[PDB]
Amino acid sequence: AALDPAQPLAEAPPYSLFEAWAKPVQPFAIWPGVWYVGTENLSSVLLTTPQGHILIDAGLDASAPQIRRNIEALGFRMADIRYIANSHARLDQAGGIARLKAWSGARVIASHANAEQMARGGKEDFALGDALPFPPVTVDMEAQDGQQWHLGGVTLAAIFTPGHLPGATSWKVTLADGKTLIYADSLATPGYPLINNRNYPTLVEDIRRSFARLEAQQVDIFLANKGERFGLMDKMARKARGENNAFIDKAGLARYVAQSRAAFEKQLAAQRAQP
Repeated sequence: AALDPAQPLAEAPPYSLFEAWAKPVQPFAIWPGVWYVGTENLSSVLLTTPQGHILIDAGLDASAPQIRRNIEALGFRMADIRYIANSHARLDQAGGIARLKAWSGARVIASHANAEQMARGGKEDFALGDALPFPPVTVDMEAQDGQQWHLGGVTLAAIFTPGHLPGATSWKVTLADGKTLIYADSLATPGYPLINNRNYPTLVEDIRRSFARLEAQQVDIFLANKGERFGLMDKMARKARGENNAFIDKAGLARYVAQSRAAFEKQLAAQRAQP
């Protein structure tokens, strides 16, 4: 939407921060049928199935060739990716979707608000304005909360978790083996003007509802859009060394919400107390 000229914007993080987070890592398996093909801190998760694959998120546009190489290094084909699902429509997660869509022929799945922002190539961000644009994408299938997709025994379900952005979306995956997985979107509000933000007036009520939404979900494997939030690098090394169940963490999601809640309320409390 058009931004209110009376509403101050947050300062975007420097692109150098995303570049550091985009440092490549060797792709690896989180669990049978579940592959990590992202970077050190920008998550991208491939779900493989006998009827095609699902990719969650795509990193920076500059990372697109590396993600394709990671997918190919594991032995899979871009042409077999049927869906690309997006958590939130900023360059850190959607920057490479345009190129990965072109390379795969997949259909992109995203919430309406993420679809609108992706069509704008990241511009008119309620918090960042036009600070960090990326290649525009036309979402093929707009997701609504609770909607489900089925592919070769895998179920992909949208869990709306607004706050980081109005369209921020978490994803619940049910594998054919019965194991469950949540890919949690960010709950962070770095540099955000939180209180009565004219570009996003329901922000704090939304993010508090997103806490409870994720807290009401119980799964086996906790993943997030940012590696640091679920111990990606530590778990990756442990599993390579022999810890098959390194990413099994039934309390992981609840722990993430508790941490995110405490961090958010601490920031909001400081802004509320501003003289």
